[PDB]
Amino acid sequence: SASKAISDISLEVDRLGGRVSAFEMVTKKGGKIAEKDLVTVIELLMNELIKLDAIVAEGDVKLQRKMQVKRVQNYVETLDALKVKN
Ligand SMILES: [Cl-]
Repeated sequence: SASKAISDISLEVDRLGGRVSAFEMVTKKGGKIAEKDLVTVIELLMNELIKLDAIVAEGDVKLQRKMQVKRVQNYVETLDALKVKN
């Protein structure tokens, strides 16, 4: 069930996105993020990217898969930018 299996990865991406948001706030408020934590989250996101680089769908479901892929790419992009700065 494509649509379902993606909405599932989507739930994990929601949670990982929350961690990204937490890292951003810490940084915004003058705090420091452990490099170890940045790598942990980036790598959990890459695992979701791998899971989504294998879900076959058609029609609007294919669009949902690409949207989740875009979400992950954006978060990794945000995390890479933070790592430079942490
Ligand atoms: Cl697809």
